[PDB]
Parts: sequence; C-alpha cells; structure tokens
Amino acid sequence: VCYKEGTGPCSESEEKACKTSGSCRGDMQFCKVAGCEHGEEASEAKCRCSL
Repeated sequence: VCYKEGTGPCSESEEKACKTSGSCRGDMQFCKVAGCEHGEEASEAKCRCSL
C-alpha cells in the first residue's frame, strides 16, 4: 500500500508509476527487492509503499 502521509494515500497514477519508480519511498521489503531508489526528499517525500 502506497500512502502519502499527506491527505492519506497517493493517487493511482503515482502508485502505478511507483511500482516502476524508486523515487516513491517505502517501508521494509519494498526496498530489498521492490527496489526503492532512496532519494533524499527530506521535504515532502513521495508516498510510502508499505506493508
């Protein structure tokens, strides 16, 4: 589940790209194999694809 932490979750078009992008941050195991790119978006990070 990709939730934005702002106004709840992030939109489908983002999360459709989020499954192909790594800029969308996430919790554990979304970066081990699902491949987060670990961007330094300290201000307004992308929607968190989590468990």
